[PDB]
Amino acid sequence: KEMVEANLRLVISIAKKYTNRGLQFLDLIQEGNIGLMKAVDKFEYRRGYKFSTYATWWIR
DNA sequence: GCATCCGTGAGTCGAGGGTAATAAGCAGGGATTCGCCCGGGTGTCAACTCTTTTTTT
Repeated sequence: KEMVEANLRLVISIAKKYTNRGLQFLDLIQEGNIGLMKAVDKFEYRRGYKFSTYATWWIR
């Protein structure tokens, strides 16, 4: 929960690009939060040492 | 006891006729759906036997 709350503002930058496509802003933010919470479960010390590099794919 | 801020209203019949924009990718496994075909129940016909109303004797 702490890790998903620390990177909560990262999804707002990705959700801003997708707009006026049939979904409101809050719904897109909630979907991005779902994706981020689903991506935080699997994160090891792989080639990508930044959590954002692995979370952006799941959020998108 | 007053001053400031948030809802309702606006006639009625007629014409005029349709609209419009963003845009990842691929691997696994199931549920769905379209072609062919055997088939058994529904139709469409050759073709064998009682009854009888006269029409003939």
